[PDB]
Amino acid sequence: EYKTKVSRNSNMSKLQAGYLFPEIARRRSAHLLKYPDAQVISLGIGDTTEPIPEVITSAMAKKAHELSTIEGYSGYGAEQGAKPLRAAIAKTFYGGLGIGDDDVFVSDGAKCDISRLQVMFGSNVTIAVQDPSYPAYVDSSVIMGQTGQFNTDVQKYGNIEYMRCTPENGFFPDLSTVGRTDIIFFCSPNNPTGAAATREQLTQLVEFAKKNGSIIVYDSAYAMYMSDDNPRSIFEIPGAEEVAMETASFSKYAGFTGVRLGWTVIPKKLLYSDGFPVAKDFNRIICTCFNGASNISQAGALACLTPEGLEAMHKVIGFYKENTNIIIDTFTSLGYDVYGGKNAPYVWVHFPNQSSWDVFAEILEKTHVVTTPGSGFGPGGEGFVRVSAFGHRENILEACRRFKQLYKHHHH
Amino acid sequence: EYKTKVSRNSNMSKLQAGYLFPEIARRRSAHLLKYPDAQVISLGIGDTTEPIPEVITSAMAKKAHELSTIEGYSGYGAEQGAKPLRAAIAKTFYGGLGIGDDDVFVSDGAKCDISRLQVMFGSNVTIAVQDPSYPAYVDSSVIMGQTGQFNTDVQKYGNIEYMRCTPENGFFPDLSTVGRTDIIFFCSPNNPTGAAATREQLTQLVEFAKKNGSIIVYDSAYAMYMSDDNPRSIFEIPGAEEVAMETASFSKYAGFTGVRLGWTVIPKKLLYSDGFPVAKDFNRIICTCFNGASNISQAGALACLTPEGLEAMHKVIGFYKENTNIIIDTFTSLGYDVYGGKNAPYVWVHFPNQSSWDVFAEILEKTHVVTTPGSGFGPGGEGFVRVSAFGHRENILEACRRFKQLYKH
Repeated sequence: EYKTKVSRNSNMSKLQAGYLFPEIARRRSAHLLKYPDAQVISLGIGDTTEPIPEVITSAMAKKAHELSTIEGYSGYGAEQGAKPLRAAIAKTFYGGLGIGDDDVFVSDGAKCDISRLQVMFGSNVTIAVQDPSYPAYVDSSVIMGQTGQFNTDVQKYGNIEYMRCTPENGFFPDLSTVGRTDIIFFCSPNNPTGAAATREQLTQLVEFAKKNGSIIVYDSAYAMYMSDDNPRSIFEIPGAEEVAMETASFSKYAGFTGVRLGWTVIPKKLLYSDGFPVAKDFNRIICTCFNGASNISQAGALACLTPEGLEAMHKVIGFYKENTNIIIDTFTSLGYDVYGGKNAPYVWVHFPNQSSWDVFAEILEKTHVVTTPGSGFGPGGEGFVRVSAFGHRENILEACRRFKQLYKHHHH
Repeated sequence: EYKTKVSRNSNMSKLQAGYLFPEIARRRSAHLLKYPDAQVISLGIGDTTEPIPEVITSAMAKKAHELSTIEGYSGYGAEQGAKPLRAAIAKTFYGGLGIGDDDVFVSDGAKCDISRLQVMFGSNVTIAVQDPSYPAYVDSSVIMGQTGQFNTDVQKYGNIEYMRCTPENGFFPDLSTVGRTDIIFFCSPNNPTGAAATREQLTQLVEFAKKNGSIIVYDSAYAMYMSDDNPRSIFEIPGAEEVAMETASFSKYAGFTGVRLGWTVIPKKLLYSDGFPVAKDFNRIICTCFNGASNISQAGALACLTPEGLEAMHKVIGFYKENTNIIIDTFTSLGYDVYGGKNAPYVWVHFPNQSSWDVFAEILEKTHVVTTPGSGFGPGGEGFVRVSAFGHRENILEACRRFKQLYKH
């Protein structure tokens, strides 16, 4: 067969076999061949299941129709995002935090902006991540050339600082043990652990980054599930404006898909070592990778940031939080150590003395419930399984009675 | 003031000041400060002006409504695009060309598709581009670290193969003069010249890529404007399946902004030097950045690929082609060499012995019309201006009468 003489990107080659998302899809389909009649319940991926509130879809449909009229029509979009959306985001979520409308960069998605940020930072930065955390940070880092090879003895890529977050340290790293890196990806409430950093912890984090001359990329995607009295934004910490940016996903904030839209806030005081403002480079990257967020999505996002939209968001969030309580009580009554769930829509269940892939396989085999193995979120996730609260109420209740059948004889 | 210790990405430092889009933006804003009441007509950046046809927006609104119902509610897209959309694209645009549904990767957009491909290829490939061409190819290469610094004597980044396309060669390069690269970005119809490569020309391009062991990235964004009888897809050339992929933006194909949707076709027989299939790395990539193109955009796109949707598209395209002819006739009647306009919704006008930024500036100052300076499309663009045909008919007519009045005597 013919082959080009183009070398495969050696950073693609670095990636380990059996990435979380394609692996779960494999096992789930293998499972359905095995049990063609199984009623499978998915509590894997943070994948939301309830209809978009009508207030938002009406706004989107209205914008849709308007795009077929003259005066109601508009061509492309402002590349940083429509000014009214950037304004509404700055005021609704960052009012009093010293954030201007022009510090907010709107994108078509949040996972999209991890990527754009990684292209911007480039191949020669080093990164720290929570261990465990969402696998996209690590993966984007490998792909950009920021890492060494995977080491299968420690299950880590070389040159990434994995900051261990455990029950014994209250799921916040011991910073006195963390090596300096250029970038610190920090997600609060964290996926998968559900842990939300306290004000005192985020103060330590900002002080650490200041001393090390690092940039924190703070992912507040799940901040709307906060129940404990903890900061929702890194910019609530004085000094964060010299060392941090913040990224969030509308879909995760609103508790529903359909508004395909994220943002990144980069403050004026965040500077590279030569004094150049980081925001100017991000803006420059948006002028090559982008044209604008979709105007129908923008119309929905704008509808969200109103009394009626905030009320619909709160209600949806409240529904998933009651789903989480059902799951917590199920595992707690079964005798397990259950973490998270308070400030996020998933629970992080400790299964000590089994590999998380084995637990995942056993739960799927025996109950037809899909969960997510902890080791999918890095080596610090080994020992745990994440269970998502995203599903119809009936499905959550049915999954929990199946857990109860499965695990009844495990504990006393 | 405090600064972090993080070194700026030297690939960002490489980029020249005054990138096309930011620059026009600065100049347009400054013009409105100077003249708040100016009736500005924009014939700059390819951005469409007419209402999206009702057949498409109705489908989008219907999908929006359904997402509020239990029975209609879906959310996360298939990461490579929903199968029904992939199948409709493959059949509608690639039927008979040996392209399967699984060869089509649907994304939210085409400008970022260039970006995603370039992350996939990585920092160690070399590229060739048409000169002039749409500046995102070069820009994406610089950003990914594929290049040297910008050289001001030649107005080029180091290590990019700029393939000279001129009136004198019909805007197709002399491939015997083109150095070998890993990647060849090739746009037909070309933005900004409007030139559509012939079957014989694309045959030469495939043979060249085959002997060089290169990958062609063929950008067919404007192929629905083709009037001459030229291939619309690189895959019409036998053997392209071994050396080429194709990329396109739904907005450019359909002739209307609103369906924020693109695709890339990567055939099974396109392999890296170690035998690994390029499509597999693309797939792995879109499963780290992306999640899917919106359910609503996919519904609009699905609606375009029907008899009624194709009819609406054809109508909108025909409108813009008439806009183009008005512009061509205007500049021709004024005695300028005018290129393009036949196979694409813009015209490429030669302004000899003058800088394209100065011509742009003069036209904007005197007529309040925004054009695009040719030098924004690389050094081969110097001495030309592109004028877009996207606008209401009355705006095109008004712009042309300003041009005629300015340039008559």
